[PDB]
Amino acid sequence: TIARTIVLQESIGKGRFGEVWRGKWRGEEVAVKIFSSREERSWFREAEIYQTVMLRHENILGFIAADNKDNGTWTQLWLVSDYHEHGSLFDYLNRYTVTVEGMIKLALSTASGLAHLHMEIVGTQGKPAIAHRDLKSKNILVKKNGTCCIADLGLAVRHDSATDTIDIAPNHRVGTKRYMAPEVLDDSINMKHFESFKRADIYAMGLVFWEIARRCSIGGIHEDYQLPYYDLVPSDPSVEEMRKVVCEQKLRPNIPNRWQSCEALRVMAKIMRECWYANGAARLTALRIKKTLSQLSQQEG
Ligand SMILES: Cc1cccc(-c2nn3c(c2-c2ccc(F)cc2)CCC3)n1
Repeated sequence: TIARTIVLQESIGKGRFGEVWRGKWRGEEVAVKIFSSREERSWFREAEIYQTVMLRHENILGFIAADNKDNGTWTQLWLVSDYHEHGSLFDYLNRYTVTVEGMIKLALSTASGLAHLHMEIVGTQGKPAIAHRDLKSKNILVKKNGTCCIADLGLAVRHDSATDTIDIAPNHRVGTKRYMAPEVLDDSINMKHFESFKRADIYAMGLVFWEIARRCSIGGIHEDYQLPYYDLVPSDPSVEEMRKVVCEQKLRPNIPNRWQSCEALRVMAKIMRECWYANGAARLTALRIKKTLSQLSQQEG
């Protein structure tokens, strides 16, 4: 009933694990991720994540439905969600410079979304803790109200606190190399301990916060948009190239010293550093980050 009544209007998507389209359903705009029939396991798994869990949160992409929109010629697997005109945080930071307020809004909402993911809720109608495993600016969408919501949950892992096991994901491809955490790059991560996954998400979130801050325009001064490590790796960096920069040279994105001439940028800078430790146990928790960002939020207004 759902997919059959949706009319596709334009391609507003990427191309790595399926394709996105802007659509029209009963007069409203909606986003649709179409997977081919062969790409069926990534489709189910992503649908499984958005569904099997109590993942309703304003900072997580509003999932609408999964529909085996079957064609007698070639089926076609649809994933439907809320549509966001602004597009990715990545697109956003490339087009606009942000205010101190706009920056806190972006960073805080991203942190709450991950915090909501990472947060377990044991019991009757609970919610298992979940790790993203592919957080980056292109997987975060900015809403019309200046806030963000996390997207692309196709590679997430869910934690079964009961048996302490991890509900692995069915697919043939890990995450984005550029954002891979230190442990992941040198392949020293204990992929059997859930906490490790959450720790990897924080590091990546730290890189995203850098991307936002860099675009915070104050007194007309700001840097142009850049992806983390733009000054150290080529485009589409290989694992080997990222490991040498991050693990052997122990390098992280550069932090302008000017970011201390502002209370907010000072806090952000502090958070970034604390997400970039090579020792995952030392990194901040998403919840913690939300709290300090929340406090800094109340002070600014
Ligand atoms: C679950 C689901 C359903 C439909 C699309 C998507 C979806 N997955 N991804 C993006 C969107 C997206 C969402 C809204 C929009 F306006 C444009 C793109 C961007 C990067 C990965 N995810």
